[PDB]
Amino acid sequence: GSHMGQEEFAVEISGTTVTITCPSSGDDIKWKPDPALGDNNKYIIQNHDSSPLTVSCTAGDQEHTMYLNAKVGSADDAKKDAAKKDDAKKDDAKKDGSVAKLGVHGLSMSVKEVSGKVFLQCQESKDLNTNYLWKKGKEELGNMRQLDLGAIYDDPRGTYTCQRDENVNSTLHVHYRM
Repeated sequence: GSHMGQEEFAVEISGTTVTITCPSSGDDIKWKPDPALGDNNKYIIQNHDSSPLTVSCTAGDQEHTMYLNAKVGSADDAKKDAAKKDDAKKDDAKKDGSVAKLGVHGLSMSVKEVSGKVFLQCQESKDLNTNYLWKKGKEELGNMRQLDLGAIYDDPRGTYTCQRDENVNSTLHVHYRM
């Protein structure tokens, strides 16, 4: 009943600004994808762009991830309707953030889009057999060249965890709709 948002991350869209909650804990959460729009135990999105992204959360000894693909403006709200804020697209040029080519500054994970499918990536520690670590809330591990646990039309329908361990901690949820 009283869950708010939608899931562990519980997202709340408000006009041209949407906020996200960090279920990792709530003491000292550290965002990555974009710290500019990352609050304590929360993620204040503003002037966002209609597109996807892999958001990772780190609260002390907890890790939570969730794919974020949507547009800001007209979606949901809490208690407001009439308001005139946020300039209609002012200064932006172009932004990406995480787009592979890692191996120098920490790590980053995201989902790929292939022939009517949707794959994913992960962080590897060694180089021999351990290729892309994926542990589903209901399924343990199963190394694979490319993370494929769902389809584009037939979504994964299940949240998985990706990390450089046999018992990954970063749980990346799944939820996309164009």
